Amino acid sequence: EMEKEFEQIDKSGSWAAIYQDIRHEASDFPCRVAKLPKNKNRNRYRDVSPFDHSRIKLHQEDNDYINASLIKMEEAQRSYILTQGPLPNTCGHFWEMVWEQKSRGVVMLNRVMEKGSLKCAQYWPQKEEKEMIFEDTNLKLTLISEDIKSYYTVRQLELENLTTQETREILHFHYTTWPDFGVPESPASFLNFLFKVRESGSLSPEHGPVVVHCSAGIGRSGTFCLADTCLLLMDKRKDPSSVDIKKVLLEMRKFRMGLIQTADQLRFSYLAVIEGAKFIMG
Ligand SMILES: CC(=O)N[C@@H](Cc1ccc(N(C(=O)C(=O)O)c2ccccc2C(=O)O)c2ccccc12)C(=O)NCCCCCOc1cc2ccccc2cc1C(=O)O
Repeated sequence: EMEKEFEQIDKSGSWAAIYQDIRHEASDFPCRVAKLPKNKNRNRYRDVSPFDHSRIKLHQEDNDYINASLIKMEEAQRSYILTQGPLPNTCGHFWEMVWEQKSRGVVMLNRVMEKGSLKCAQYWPQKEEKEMIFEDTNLKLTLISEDIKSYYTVRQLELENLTTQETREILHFHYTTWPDFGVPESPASFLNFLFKVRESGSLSPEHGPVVVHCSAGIGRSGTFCLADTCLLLMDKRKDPSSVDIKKVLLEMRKFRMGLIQTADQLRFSYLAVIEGAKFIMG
């Protein structure tokens, strides 16, 4: 089971210990392309890189690098592209990735500014009349509309390939209330956020994988993906309680390092899943 496991671990202050076990067991692969000197300014944090085997390649011939990994979950049949919050000089690359990968949705779990510093570039337009043009990748982005709510905001965007003049709609799911420190007391609003993302069909097979990111695209992003996959797995198995979340996290870490950066996020993950399963069946 996982239900009682949460009990044991929790009422034992075992979280910190487990997390470390995960860190210790996590896969270790080569990020050669990421550490090349010419890509130094394409990475936000020197200690957060994409494994070469699962990195996303840009379809340009100049430099196909971008700090982004493709988490491909075989059993749950779900794919996600986890990436770092774009840099002032990687916004064009970011949107080129969304286009080429035919993604339908972008999931953002942080604010442009947190703790007095920038955690992600303002990669999308804030006003309908002020559109953005990424000259280096020949892309145009326009804010069609947005729906601001209590703990999150959904925006409808129109991304256009200036080269072919082809337009495509993209949904921006911005969770705007993640706390300054630690994690949310309740996974409620986070769960509702995920469901809203599911409802849009952005996580579905007829589209390219969703693009998820916070600042490094491993911590909060990890909780998002992890919860989604674990929930989905519970929908597919005869015995839903057999879903071992550690096992799943470790499987995802084969595609990107660091997913879930603190014991808190690990606990929070357990919570959202557990509670999420309840809500679905009522
Ligand atoms: C130079 C510098 O400042 N680096 C920062 C970069 C950074 C990462 C995560 C954040 N975050 C996120 O959610 C996010 O944006 O993702 C948070 C982290 C902690 C708490 C809260 C948050 C939050 O935003 O809510 C950040 C938030 C703000 C600023 C910087 C954030 C950092 O902390 N590095 C530590 C190591 C992690 C990177 C690989 O780990 C590994 C690599 C391995 C490789 C191989 C094998 C085992 C390995 C094991 C590990 C491991 O330790 O698990």
